[PDB]
Amino acid sequence: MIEIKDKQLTGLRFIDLFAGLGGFRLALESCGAECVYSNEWDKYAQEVYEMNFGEKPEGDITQVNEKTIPDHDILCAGFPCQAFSISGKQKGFEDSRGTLFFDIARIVREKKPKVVFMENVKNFASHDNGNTLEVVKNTMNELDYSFHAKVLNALDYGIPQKRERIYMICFRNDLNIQNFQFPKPFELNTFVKDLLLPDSEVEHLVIDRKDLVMTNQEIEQTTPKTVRLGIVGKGGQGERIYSTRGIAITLSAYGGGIFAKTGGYLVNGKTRKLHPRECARVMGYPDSYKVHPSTSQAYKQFGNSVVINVLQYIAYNIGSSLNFKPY
DNA sequence: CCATGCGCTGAC
DNA sequence: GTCAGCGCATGG
Ligand SMILES: Nc1ncnc2c1ncn2[C@@H]1O[C@H](CSCC[C@H](N)C(=O)O)[C@@H](O)[C@H]1O
Repeated sequence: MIEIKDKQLTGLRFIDLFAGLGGFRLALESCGAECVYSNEWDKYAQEVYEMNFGEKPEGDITQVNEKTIPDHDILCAGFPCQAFSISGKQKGFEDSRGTLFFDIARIVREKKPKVVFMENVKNFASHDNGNTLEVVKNTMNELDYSFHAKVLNALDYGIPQKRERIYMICFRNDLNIQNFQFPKPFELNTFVKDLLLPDSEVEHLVIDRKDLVMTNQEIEQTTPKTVRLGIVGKGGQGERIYSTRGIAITLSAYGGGIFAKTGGYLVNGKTRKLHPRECARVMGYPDSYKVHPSTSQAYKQFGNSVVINVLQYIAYNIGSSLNFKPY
């Protein structure tokens, strides 16, 4: 993450829904805001959140009375993507997991915060020929909010990971905000090779497979693109090997293969997967965030999370526009 | 719970 | 053609 000097959101309040690791919370506090409610139902994620933050989130959002929820200015939410991802079966609103959106709509109708901040995957902008996206725009409008949505790639905001996601910012109409803008892109100056741990700490992750088929040569100079070097097996998800002189592929939560969830990389002569701490870094997490003791649960957790740095750039802009009140 | 082999979709 | 994906489905 990046350090913010102008704490533009001092004094405002927010809630962390579908918390996971608390990425939306690290980002929003670096700007001065206060968290007054969190919700997340997974046992293991509740263990890490409490360990880093010291409070335990409520559970199941579907059986919580929206009238118990504390007053708040900003509502934050990265909802489940499985029923929208380009990796699954694409069932959408018909899926038991693809309806969580209407629970946010319930909370919003009763509490009416100043701002609504949501995140989801790339395919969500196109799914169902764009109808799925239009159901969200039209609902937020009916509730009396404006609607801003864009796809941003992390490699354009300083982190070397090819992660494309859709971000949705919404403002209540009596505030008359007319100058919100998405942050502007810049050049990448950090590559995968600059974030790895010493060879003595990742030796147990080294993999010597005999069906290794190198299909490209190691590159000489750094490039802000994923450069594939080889394959194992048939070369499906989890069997592709990449160069450390470029950028990392998207981490996932339920992925498989011999190099499950992180991808394989050619490091100092041998192919291996990424360590949890290295996963933290490619997502923008500080070295002081304490990871879960179960390696398995940690990989899953970083797979479902958001890149802190990108959230930090967006939150400053939300603040700049809210603080512009001339005579 | 944990690991690993898929086999299809989308955006060029 | 070419390549990448906050995943699915079965085994102990
Ligand atoms: N019904 C529900 N009630 C509470 N939490 C739920 C839920 N349904 C799904 N979740 C949680 O929804 C989360 C979505 S991904 C959240 C990641 C978060 N943005 C980050 O910074 O970590 C998952 O962790 C899942 O465990």
